Amino acid sequence: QKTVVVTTILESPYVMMKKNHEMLEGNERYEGYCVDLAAEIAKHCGFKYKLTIVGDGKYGARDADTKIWNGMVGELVYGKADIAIAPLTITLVREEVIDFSKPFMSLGISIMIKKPQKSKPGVFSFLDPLAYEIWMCIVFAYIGVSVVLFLVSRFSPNEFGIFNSLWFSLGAFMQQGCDISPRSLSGRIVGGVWWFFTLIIISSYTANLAAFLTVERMVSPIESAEDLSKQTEIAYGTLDSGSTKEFFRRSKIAVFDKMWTYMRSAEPSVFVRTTAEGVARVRKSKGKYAYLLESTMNEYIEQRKPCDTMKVGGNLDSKGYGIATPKGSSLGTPVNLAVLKLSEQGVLDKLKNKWWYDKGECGATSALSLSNVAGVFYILVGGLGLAMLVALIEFCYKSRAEAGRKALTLLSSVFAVCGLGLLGIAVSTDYWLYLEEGIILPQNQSTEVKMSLHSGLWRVCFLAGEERGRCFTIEYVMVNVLKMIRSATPFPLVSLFFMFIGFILSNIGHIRPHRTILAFVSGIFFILSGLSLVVGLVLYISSINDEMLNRTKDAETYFNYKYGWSFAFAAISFLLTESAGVMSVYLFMKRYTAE
Amino acid sequence: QKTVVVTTILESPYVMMKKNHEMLEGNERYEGYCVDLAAEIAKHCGFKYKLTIVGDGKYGARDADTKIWNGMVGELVYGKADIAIAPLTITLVREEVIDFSKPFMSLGISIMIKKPQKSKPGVFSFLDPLAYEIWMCIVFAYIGVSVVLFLVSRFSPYNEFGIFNSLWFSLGAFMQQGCDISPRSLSGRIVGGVWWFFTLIIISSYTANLAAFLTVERMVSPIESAEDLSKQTEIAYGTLDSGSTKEFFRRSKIAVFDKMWTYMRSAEPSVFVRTTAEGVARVRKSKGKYAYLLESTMNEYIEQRKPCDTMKVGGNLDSKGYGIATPKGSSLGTPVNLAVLKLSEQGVLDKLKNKWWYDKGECGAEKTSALSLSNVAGVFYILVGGLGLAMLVALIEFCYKSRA
Amino acid sequence: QKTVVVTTILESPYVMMKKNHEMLEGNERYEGYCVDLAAEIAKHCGFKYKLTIVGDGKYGARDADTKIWNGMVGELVYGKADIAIAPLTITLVREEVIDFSKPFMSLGISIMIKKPQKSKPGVFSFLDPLAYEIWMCIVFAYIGVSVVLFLVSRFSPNEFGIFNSLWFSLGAFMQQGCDISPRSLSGRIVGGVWWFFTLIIISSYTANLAAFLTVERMVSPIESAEDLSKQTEIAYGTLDSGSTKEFFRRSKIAVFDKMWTYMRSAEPSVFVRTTAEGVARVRKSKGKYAYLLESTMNEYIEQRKPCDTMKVGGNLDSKGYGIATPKGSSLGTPVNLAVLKLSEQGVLDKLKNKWWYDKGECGATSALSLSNVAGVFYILVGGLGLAMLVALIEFCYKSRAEAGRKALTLLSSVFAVCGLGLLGIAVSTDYWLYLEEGIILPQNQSTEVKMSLHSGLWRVCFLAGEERGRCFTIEYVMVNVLKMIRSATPFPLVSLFFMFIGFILSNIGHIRPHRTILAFVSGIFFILSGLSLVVGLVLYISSINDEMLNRTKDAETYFNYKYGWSFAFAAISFLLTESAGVMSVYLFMKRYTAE
Amino acid sequence: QKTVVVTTILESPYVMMKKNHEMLEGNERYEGYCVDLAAEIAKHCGFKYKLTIVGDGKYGARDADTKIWNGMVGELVYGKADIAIAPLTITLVREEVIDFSKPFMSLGISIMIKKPQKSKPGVFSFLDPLAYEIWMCIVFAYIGVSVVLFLVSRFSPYNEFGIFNSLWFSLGAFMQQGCDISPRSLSGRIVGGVWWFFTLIIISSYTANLAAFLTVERMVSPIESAEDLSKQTEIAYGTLDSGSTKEFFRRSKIAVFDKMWTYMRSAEPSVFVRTTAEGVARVRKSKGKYAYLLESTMNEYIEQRKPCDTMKVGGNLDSKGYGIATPKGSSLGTPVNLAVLKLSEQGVLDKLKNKWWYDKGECGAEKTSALSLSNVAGVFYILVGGLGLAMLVALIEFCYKSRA
Ligand code: NA
Repeated sequence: QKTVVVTTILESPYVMMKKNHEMLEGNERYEGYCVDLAAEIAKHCGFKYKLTIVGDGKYGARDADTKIWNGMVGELVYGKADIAIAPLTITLVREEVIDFSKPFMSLGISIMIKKPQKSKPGVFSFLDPLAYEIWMCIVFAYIGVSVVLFLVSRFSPNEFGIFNSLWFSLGAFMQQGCDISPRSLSGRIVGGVWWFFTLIIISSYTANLAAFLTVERMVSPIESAEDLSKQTEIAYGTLDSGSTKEFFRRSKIAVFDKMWTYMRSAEPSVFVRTTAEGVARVRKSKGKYAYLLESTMNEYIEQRKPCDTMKVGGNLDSKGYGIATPKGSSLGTPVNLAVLKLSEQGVLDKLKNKWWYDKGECGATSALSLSNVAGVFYILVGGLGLAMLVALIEFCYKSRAEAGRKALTLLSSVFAVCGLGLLGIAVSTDYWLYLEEGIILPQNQSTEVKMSLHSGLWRVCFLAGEERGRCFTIEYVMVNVLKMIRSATPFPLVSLFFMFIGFILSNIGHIRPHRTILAFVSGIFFILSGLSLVVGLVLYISSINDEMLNRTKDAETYFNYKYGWSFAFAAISFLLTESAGVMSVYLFMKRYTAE
Repeated sequence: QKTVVVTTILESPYVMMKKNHEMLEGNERYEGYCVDLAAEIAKHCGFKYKLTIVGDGKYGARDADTKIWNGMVGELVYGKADIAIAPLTITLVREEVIDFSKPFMSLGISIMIKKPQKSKPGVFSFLDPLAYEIWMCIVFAYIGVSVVLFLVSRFSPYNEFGIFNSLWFSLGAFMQQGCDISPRSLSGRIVGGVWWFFTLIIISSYTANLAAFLTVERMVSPIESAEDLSKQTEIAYGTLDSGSTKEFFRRSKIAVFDKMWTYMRSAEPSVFVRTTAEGVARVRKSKGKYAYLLESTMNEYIEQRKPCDTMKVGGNLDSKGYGIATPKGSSLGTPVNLAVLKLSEQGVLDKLKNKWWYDKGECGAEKTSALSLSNVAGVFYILVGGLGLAMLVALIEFCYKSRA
Repeated sequence: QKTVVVTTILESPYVMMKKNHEMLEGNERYEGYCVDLAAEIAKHCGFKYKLTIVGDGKYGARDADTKIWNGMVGELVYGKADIAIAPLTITLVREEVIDFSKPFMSLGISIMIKKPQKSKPGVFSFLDPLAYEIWMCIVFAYIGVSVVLFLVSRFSPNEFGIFNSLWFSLGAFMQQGCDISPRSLSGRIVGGVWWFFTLIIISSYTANLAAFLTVERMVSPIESAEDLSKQTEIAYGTLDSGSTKEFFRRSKIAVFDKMWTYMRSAEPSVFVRTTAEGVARVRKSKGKYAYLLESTMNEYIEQRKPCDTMKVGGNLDSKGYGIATPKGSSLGTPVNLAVLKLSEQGVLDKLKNKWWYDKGECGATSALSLSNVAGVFYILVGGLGLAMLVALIEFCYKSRAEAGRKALTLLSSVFAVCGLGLLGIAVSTDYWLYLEEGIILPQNQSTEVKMSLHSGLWRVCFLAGEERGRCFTIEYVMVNVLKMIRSATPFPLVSLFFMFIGFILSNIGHIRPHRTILAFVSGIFFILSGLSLVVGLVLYISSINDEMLNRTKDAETYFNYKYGWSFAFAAISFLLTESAGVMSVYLFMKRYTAE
Repeated sequence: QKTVVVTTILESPYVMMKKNHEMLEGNERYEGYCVDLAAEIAKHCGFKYKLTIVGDGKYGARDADTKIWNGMVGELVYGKADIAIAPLTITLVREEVIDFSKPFMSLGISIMIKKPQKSKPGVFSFLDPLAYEIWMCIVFAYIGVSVVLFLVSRFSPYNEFGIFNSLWFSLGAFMQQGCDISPRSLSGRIVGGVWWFFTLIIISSYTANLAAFLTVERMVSPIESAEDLSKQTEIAYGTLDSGSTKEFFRRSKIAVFDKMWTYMRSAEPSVFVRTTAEGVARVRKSKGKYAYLLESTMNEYIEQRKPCDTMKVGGNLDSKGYGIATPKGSSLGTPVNLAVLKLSEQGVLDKLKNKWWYDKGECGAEKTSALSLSNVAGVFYILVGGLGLAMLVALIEFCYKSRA
């Protein structure tokens, strides 16, 4: 008997060169699925085979100008090339001229998506419902409400120093019952409206955290092309010379009618060439792209070097492979028995598990975890760590009691003139709110910057985007506007009015310390500046967030906004006045009650 | 054969010039609805056509100085055209000189407004989950337990629950976590408890409704008809300044559109638009305070454009139709007339509208926005307005304390 | 000139008889849209008309066996019957043989659904998240935890009588801070685990109420047939001889492909005949049915006697009406001008508003309302009303102090022997849980009853469904089972063990009142029976709700379950023992401390 | 012409007898997939067919005593049939005597389990929103603040915060609303506060997650492959007792299905089903503890039946195919073979499967269930188990109190 000439193709893992090639000869240079399958069929049939490799590169098709065939179907029709144990898809136009055996493998068009890519929660992730503008104004709040209870209970009739009134503050905001209670009509109103502050913020934090966790459950990963059909944020993709595209056009099923419709009319080109590109467009387009393989390919890609892509769903259609006997040869019935005999003993299921899975280098809670609430354990430990430090402080302060007024004047004076400074500096030095925007250039994740600002209150000015050194002023301007100075002008200007009263009557109490009521009314007008700082900065940011929601989203266009060093200086100026507003009023108590 | 001269005019999506309009032939450079329609009419009737975009540039109207038709009607009557497969609107003065054909598309005057996007919060927008009748029935019951806890604790010991205290312990209860002036009576056992159960169910109804308020974002349009747009005065009207739309409101006598005309009669921020595409941007810029009135073919197309910014609301105010015209006496007049119906019966005219308006278009067919300081804004105002009101009454207190 | 013969049809509101007919003559017997339109056209054209009414009944069609026409199109072809001002739809098969004018009215296939039918919230609607099994076991809880604090603080070392411990109970469950606190290691554990009870129930009530209000917003009313296409709980309906059905078959639009698919293969028959039936199938099939009219009909039905149906969506297709001139008559061009002249002046828009709307007898908050939370105002008022009643009680009890032990023995003894009774009665008398089930017969809202039970614990027995008088027993049974006695047997049996100790040592304290510690340990074993009653009834219902969730829904099949008089007797037996468990222990305190 | 005798067998949805099976003709009384398939094969090839439901009633197999084919293969070979448009499965022993045709439907052995319906709660099911690592890190930090509040308040006054109290005030804090043994030190200002902020964020994470736990009901299947069904022992295997499915697991040598065969070898509650429709009810009755193994055509059909109670999970274990058979040498063998492919290329075979399995079927393609006492069940058990533990230690307390 002669040597039957097998004609496979260099496609992995079907036929690929052995690593020790250019050192071997003939049919013991190849390895793969079809090399093991050729060895199986030959034992059953009676062969003594000898593999070659397909001439041009191709599987088989009919050139519509000359009606010649090309490739494996080309070689076996035209006199050359016997039995064709190879990934040759059973179509109608091939089996008119050649004989296919029964399918040794059942493929189909399937969906490739990148691996669901877990998105590990941050340390301070619990403070995601309330934004960081809200968390910093709460710190301004329970400091400030403590100072008012420092005032209004030792103002006149008693147990509400800043030591005790921050305890009211840290007490009531964290919803636990405060031990003591005020006893004056004005003392209750502070405890009255602060207990309304906590009941809204906690009911806004819980309700928005239930808005995060519900929508996160409400989304769903792709598990079918029916699921892909509704979706428009994950774009499809097909090879554009071949049977994957050919399926969607002439299909009449209503889902594939909608799927081709999107692919036909979209931008940019989703009709990829050269499948290695299509695999790449899945990987560097995270959760935005979905390429459509043939099922025996994307099960191979999945069990291969880094396991980045994954098959989801079921076979959209059904097809097969087949050994391709020439047209009427005597190797057409014994091969057709030697496929069905291997597909029952389990050899065709063993050789798939071998090359796809076993020679593949890869692998095979509806509840909050510790990583979600992680910062509150670190605030707890970071809190208790601060507590043991202050346990040293009271032990040393009592030890000095075992074994000054001028310092109290020293604290109040210096904290005042820095509070006079850092507000007046900040309103003068134009380094408040930093607006930033631009549009996107795709495929590069661009850096469009063109526009910016560095605007304060009065001297609003611009830096890039024609670069405009002579920018604008409060004198009438001519499209963006700036509602910062438009509404929140008097709220720092009345703050300066209370604060100018503050340092002068402090100095009146300084130059002649026997004056008592002067330092008293000095302190009263310190906190009324600091309360104007609160309604200043709140109405400040609220005017910005109203300008934020006026965006009319514009998905491509991006934005950015950051606070400047002057916004920090007025935030620091809140601390300097208020913590002097306690020391000025406490200085009255040490002075006048001694008198 | 005869090479029928088909006239059209350049408006989207009826005839749009393809990007190869400098490197292709006449019948292959134009795309659109009328391009797909002229292929279907020629397929059923049977002729050869070459698209002949109008020389003047208008649809058609009489000039009552020289009595000469202009535009596409002008090419039909005088001789330079043979069919007019285009968006000619069937009117009386056009009907006297040419022959239309049994409308292939039914349009009407409609309402164009800006998209209902997410809006600005108020300074009392945290009172949105619980309605206004519940907030007042709490306060009227806050005074209710206040007068009970006084009349209980004054009549029973025969007095740590006067006007001063009984108003307070109810406030200390509903604004949560309690207060240390606990009642002491078996009535006060109840007076404590049954107000305290009223604390639980309101706050659990405030939290749960606000969670549903933030999960399913379900926005609505301000106006949804000409009726609701008639009674309002906030959102401004708008119409073209010389056309069939402005003429429609003038002579109408059903007294609803006459009300809409009496607004636009005075109307002095100049609501009338010149050159419609200006009025498209006028809706986009004027913050949903402006409502332009278009034909319902342009409203369904501009809605399907980038930037997605406008939406049609309501039913068609009137009904007018398009029509494949033919000259006053021709051989095409009857076979086209049965061809326009036969496309409509099979669903071709319903598919070609679906393709160009809805399929070949933008805007397609949950982002978990965190809360802003503008959402909870007035709570800071009530807080500082509480703290400021404390220092006033303390200054009142210090007055009569030192005086007495 | 002659008298042109108009041929309309008795269809409302187009042509219908005037109320004063059989008293008038000719063309002044009719009224409607087409009677006003005939008067309009005649003025423009030049007529002197005379209405008749269509011969057989019909509009016009071609009988496919004999090719004769029938009706209005029948009469105007065959020599009779001039101008045809009537609801004659412009189709292709009519205009081949007759001339239609331009459409005077633009109809379309539209959706009819019943009015959204507001579903007014109940008085006690706030207690819908937690079911009434949970609310009654809470009442068992804060009664019981009060009795344990009645015990464990006057057990040994002080301020926790039932007067004060219900105050702990009513205090802590309603989340407000309790004034006093226990001081003993066992006293804190009661306050410890009860403060864990409230934190789960409140967090289960708030979280489930947010499950109701979100899904209620998440549903959406029908506003398009695209919205109808996804839905499967509202079934469609079409007339079955006519153009409404004819549209869905030969349509190729993907939505109408899916809409016909459902209608073609469903059960029962949704292809209604005789439109008045189809309107009726909308009305007595509340939010389950949707019939598909032609747009000029369901805008008439909507503005008509009781306004029960409503048009939603837009026109699925587009069509028209038309005056139908014969084939080549001289009344074909002046009518074609007299329609377009009326459709510009607004007369065809005036006559629609007249007959549809003006001669129609009909009309033209994303927030909780008071009706939702209504019972808590009634609990508040009903609470304060009870308070003023007890204000009389303390005033009279102090007035008797101004101006008995045997009663305390009398309270404890009688409440014990009724507690011995009503538990022993209930476990004996088989009238516990009432199961009920059956399947549904549609179109009648059936009363299937066949099966039931009246089962207690031991004597489980059956009443209907072969009626089975000899039912079953605890001796082995042979499909439903009964896990009541399977798990919750010892929890009342250990309760009898504590309770048998209870009344005997009570009677030992009765026959010789100088015995002190006997009545003490009498009381200890009263509440341990009542605590076994708690874990009895909880594990009871929890075993039922596990059997409830084993249902595997079966949408047609219904179910019902009610508690019996024996379940109430053991619930009453909880009160009788516990409220004697306070009076027995308080009797020790009055006795031994006096000694 | 020739009146081709087409054989089939009565199984759904291949050939089902229509309700007019006593008042119609042969070719109009049967409906199904093979009925629609035999119309398509006759349309492309060209002949006349009359359906000839098999006399014996089986598919086909050798009887190795008399060597006579039975069933549909028996009618083909011996002469009583001409084509076999039916669900014959292509096997080797059938291939030697007749000629199949290039499968029109690709099936495989699959896994049949009960639907994952809503399940029973546990007696500790209220610990489901917060995971098990969070509940333990609370208790380990509950002891953490306990040892801090002692070491602060013992070292500072140089003692109302011993073992007795410092364990208590942390419990009084996290189990909400506070306790009246308030700390007194600037450390105790912190020790109060930073534990109190830990109260807020956990309970707001418990409430918000439980609200998401009840809103979106998202159930999962226990097993979702043969791999996950291999490693378990809880859910029982199941296969037919004499067929190609049982024979498949026996001779398989890939060692995963060999593990599945070693279970069914011992298997003594008799897992093997006689007459498959019994095993359909065995999955329905045995509470999702039984998993039957079917061909993937029956699993996709019985899933689309009333009562909707079973679902297929996982991929096909093997791959076998159907086939329109033809006798050993015929004139129909080649034109049918190209007709089966030509239907598949056009999408006819994909549509006819879609029609009979998925369209002409039940089970279609949020009910707001209130909580039950079984949901919050163990909280009553911790409560009474707390109250019972109180009376024990009190009895311990009374012992050494009167003794000392
Ligand atoms: Na809460």
